[PDB]
Amino acid sequence: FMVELSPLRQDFVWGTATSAYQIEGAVADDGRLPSIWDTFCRVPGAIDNGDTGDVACDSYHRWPEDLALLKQLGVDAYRFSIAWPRVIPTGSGAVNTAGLDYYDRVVDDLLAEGIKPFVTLYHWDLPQALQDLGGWDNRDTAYRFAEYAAVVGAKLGDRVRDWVTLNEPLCSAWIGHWEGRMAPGITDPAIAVRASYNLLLAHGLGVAALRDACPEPPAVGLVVNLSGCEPASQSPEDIRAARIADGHFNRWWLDPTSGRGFPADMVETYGVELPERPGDLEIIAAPTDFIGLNYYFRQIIEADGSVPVLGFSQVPGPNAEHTMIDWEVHPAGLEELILRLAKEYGAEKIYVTENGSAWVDQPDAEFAVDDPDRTAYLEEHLAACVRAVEQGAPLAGYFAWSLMDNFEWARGYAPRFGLAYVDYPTGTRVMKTSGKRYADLIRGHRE
Repeated sequence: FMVELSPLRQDFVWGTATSAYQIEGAVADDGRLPSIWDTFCRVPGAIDNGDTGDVACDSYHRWPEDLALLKQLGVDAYRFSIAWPRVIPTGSGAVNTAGLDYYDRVVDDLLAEGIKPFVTLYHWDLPQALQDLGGWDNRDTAYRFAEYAAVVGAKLGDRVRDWVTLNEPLCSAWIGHWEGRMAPGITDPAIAVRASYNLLLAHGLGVAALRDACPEPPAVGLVVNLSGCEPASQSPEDIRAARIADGHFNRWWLDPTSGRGFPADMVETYGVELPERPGDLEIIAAPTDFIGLNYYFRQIIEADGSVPVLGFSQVPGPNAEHTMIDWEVHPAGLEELILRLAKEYGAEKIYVTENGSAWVDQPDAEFAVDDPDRTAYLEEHLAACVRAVEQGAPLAGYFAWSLMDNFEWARGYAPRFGLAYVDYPTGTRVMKTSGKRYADLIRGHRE
């Protein structure tokens, strides 16, 4: 199968993405202080194989090698994140000049190569010092985030015009505070729900902060990882369970940011008093200029009385193709979600801000990798995007996760999502077949 991209407008944005803690390394260099992920990596058993982000791809010291990869791809845009603990290391007060200078230089270099920066402000690396004050269970943290946004926007917002506030708040809140499998490893539904609230508040405050501080008007949006939630059977119990999952994973985030309040069925399900103050809902619903869709899989949901509060469990998806981390391959789910955002939520501009897959790579002695399953996954999901556009969805661009192999959080380095292979001992980056195919597809679309 070879995807046909001609229905996409010529101003479609072709991109690829990383995040700071997953690639940068240099965790104690040039004024950086620890984030909650630094701390989580010191907990025995938290990260598969005991991996850490101490070095990762060393992109703090090897940024030009990333830029060479980006030039090889020929992308229009690069989505990367700013490390909060590199810029305001304690999360309050003093700005760390060297940290901010690094990102200033990254922005200049991208623009010199004709690549637009798409900057994520919060990609999970909360400064540990703010976690020592309660972290996302402390409303103050949202105001700290807004202060940070204003510092970054004032510095970079003459050149950066496209901003993401938070990446995947579901992950921070539910997996970081309910399941405990991500930093800070808390396992408490009431804290998790309150953290979800203060995260959404931080998003709205950050929108306002950017519009106030950027020297040129920003385009700002939230990034949410969405998953179609479908019942394992047509029993009434399974149908309602899948709908509760849809609230938990999708509507909890989409509804209040769209001005629809928090969904009543989920408020009732959680039974947690939201830490709400007058005017908060209008802040959370701050007007945005796009929505960022991260998509990897749908979820098949069954009713499950053994799961406290939620009462549902995910079961394996039925498609034959699954990635190395057992994520079902289902490109139709991407088309559907793009359309839902366009039709059910009236989104005026949608980016796919993450999509990609992890497979077992077999590098040769020079780290060349031929990865036909990763390539085919890319091609099928691009075809799903094309079909959503043919059906009227305002899809403005696509960002492949990821530019290169990197630290995949609690799974460590084992899942390689890169279009480029990374030999971690040397930092050597070598484009895989998938990356070369992506470059060929971009060039073909533009011709």
